[PDB]
Amino acid sequence: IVGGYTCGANTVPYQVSLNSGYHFCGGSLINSQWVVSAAHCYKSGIQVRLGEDNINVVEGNEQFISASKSIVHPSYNSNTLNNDIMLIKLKSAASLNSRVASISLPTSCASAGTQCLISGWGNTKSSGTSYPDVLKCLKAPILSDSSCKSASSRIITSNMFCAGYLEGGKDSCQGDSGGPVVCSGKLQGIVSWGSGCAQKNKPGVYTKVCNYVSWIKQTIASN
Ligand SMILES: COC(=O)[C@H](Cc1cccc(C(=N)N)c1)NC(=O)CNS(=O)(=O)c1ccc(C)cc1
Ligand SMILES: [Ca+2]
Repeated sequence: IVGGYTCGANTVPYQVSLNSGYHFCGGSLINSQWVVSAAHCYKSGIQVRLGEDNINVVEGNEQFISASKSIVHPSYNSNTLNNDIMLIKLKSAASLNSRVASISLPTSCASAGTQCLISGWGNTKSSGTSYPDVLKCLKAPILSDSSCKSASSRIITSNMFCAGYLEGGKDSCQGDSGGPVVCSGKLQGIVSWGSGCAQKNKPGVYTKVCNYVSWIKQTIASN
């Protein structure tokens, strides 16, 4: 997260860290046994870490649970990042409490101009590298498709939306992938991609979760 602020320990209870010996992506707890993340974060031997703030210090509220199954969207295209969403099932159900809680799926798509909360342990510099140990937060509005279908160099399908600032300076970044974008109290997006970080006229692109609710519900009901 570039240009954000320190969230504060466990203030984003649904945020998860995907660990394969080190933190490599974020995710969101949607219920006691399922996590939603980005398909491009797929990897074998994933351990889900809940109740995290400082990912390098055991603080007492963590829950480490291995993944038993990973399901990448059936139409994921790794070249265009279309349908960049994946479901991860935990080997055992997490214990939900004040510091570990699920985030609700949307019933309608968020409107342009709506302010959202993006969080993650990703790079905090637009130029160079510096990874934080504690969770960072960013307030960012959803931009009109017009505002980036002309700003984005790659293809922006109807399964993505842009959020951020055209002036640059504030944006999600490497290591934030798979993380949540929450607007109106529901999970509206997944950190997917962008051109560099916090670059002018290059806002972040996010997976539009509202278009995947049917698939998510059907999958979790049968797995
Ligand atoms: C990979 O290194 C990076 O600095 C960022 C990471 C990132 C991830 C998720 C969201 C954002 C964001 N800005 N909101 C940034 N991505 C890039 O810079 C990728 N752009 S790219 O133009 O470098 C590119 C595009 C396609 C391929 C195969 C490889 C590289
Ligand atoms: Ca910790």
